[PDB]
Amino acid sequence: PPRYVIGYALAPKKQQSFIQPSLVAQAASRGMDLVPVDASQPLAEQGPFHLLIHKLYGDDWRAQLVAFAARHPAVPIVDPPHAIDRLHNRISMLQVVSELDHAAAQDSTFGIPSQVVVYDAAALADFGLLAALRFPLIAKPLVADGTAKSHKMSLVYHREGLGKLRPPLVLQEAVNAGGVIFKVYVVGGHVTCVKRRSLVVPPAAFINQIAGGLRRALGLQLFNFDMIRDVRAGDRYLVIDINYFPGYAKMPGYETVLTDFFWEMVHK
Amino acid sequence: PPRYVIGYALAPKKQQSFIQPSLVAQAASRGMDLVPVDASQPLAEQGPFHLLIHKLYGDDWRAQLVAFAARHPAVPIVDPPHAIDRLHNRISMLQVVSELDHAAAQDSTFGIPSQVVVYDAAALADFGLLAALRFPLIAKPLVADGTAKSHKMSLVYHREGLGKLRPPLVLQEAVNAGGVIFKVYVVGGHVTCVKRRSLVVPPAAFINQIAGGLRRALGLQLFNFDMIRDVRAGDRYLVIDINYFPGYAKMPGYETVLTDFFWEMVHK
Ligand SMILES: [Cl-]
Ligand SMILES: [Cl-]
Repeated sequence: PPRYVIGYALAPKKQQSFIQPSLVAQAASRGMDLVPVDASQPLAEQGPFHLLIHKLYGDDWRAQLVAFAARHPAVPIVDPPHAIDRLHNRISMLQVVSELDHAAAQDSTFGIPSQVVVYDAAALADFGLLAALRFPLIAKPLVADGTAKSHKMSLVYHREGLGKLRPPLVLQEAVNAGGVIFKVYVVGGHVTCVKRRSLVVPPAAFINQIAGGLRRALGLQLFNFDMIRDVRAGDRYLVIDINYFPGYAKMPGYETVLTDFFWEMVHK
Repeated sequence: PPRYVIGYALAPKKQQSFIQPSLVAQAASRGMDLVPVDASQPLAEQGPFHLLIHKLYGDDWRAQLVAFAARHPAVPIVDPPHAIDRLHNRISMLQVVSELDHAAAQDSTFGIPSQVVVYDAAALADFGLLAALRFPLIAKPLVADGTAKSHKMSLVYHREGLGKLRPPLVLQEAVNAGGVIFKVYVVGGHVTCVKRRSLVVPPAAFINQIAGGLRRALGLQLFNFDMIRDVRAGDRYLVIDINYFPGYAKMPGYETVLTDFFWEMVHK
């Protein structure tokens, strides 16, 4: 029976969290060898791979990945750098949601929250529209990715606290949220979901339809989304983040899901 | 003396406007052969090129361009598809402006207008913040590029007229504009500038500093930007669009500028 190299290109802190003995063992036992990509050596120079997974950001890496991709058409990349680029900018991140409008009328509806972009300290002070905003506000830096430390979301109650943030940033209103957040982890066509008190769980078929959509639209095997209930109508949900290749190490039995996923991908 | 192939991949309507006998002649006379890229044949199969210029959008084209790029490192692409991707989304388009914050304190300042993204008809109706907006509003579809017909900006006076637009769209306030727009055309390190009454010209050194910045930030040889005067302070300017590979055919003596630019690029 043949054997399958899974190359992996991840920042140290991600490797420490993601690549765990339990993942490495389970994969090995099923015939798949997780193998670190040398960061000090062209990806093209490096050994044959049956699958490449990565979560690195650079014009350098983009370049090597495209050389590889154009040299090795048959080898899956998880995920293709094009598709990852769309979620880097917080306001261009929800662009792709709107895309599967033709989802389900059922007894649940899903939408994207309207957002406000402030590029300079000047506008933070002078922009009239900021004064007609309801607090608290969810504030995210406009171009995240998950590199630079402060590229996670935060909560602004005082309008003072808003003028202490560093632009460029995106804002959305948190007032119809009920104060709850549901983090949904997606691996290919699998869905796993976790509750988290911010600052009455959605139907499983709805969460599955949306993940189904996001996956189609995003062209991404590895993401999560945050949604909230619109507490006005009782039965409506909003997609508020989409973070690529999230911390699966945090959901339990991820080893099994991800090995099951690696397996699917190397018989593709 | 050797001779220089300039491959060109453009939609018909763009070819008709851009590739004119006067451009083709002038280039030929200086030793450069503008050559159409066959849309029915891999770019890799097609003939040797010393420069590639294009303005096509597709996962197909992206693919061929990267094969080529990885096979032919030395050959300039104008422009690299990475850099073009950043201006496709109207709200991710101004992201890159903020980038050269360290420009000039001189006697002129430049900023980006704050923007509001509305993804669904639902929010167009219900979003509180829309009611605290001053009219008229400049309205652009969120993901343009310059393909689908209705991917140019428009003006909303009535709040009725706003609920007749098709989301997703971006909004900015037009009230501090004075009602004027200056279109600035950039070719590498050259700048050319044209006035246009929407609905007291800026210093040439300022316009040059900004173009300088945008070019650095964007990594693009071929763009224009729209700016306006902030009529509150008398001396301040805002960058409101950035459109890639614009209609140079509209500025006079473009043939000469673009042939001068092709020449620079094929001795790079
Ligand atoms: Cl992880
Ligand atoms: Cl043109």
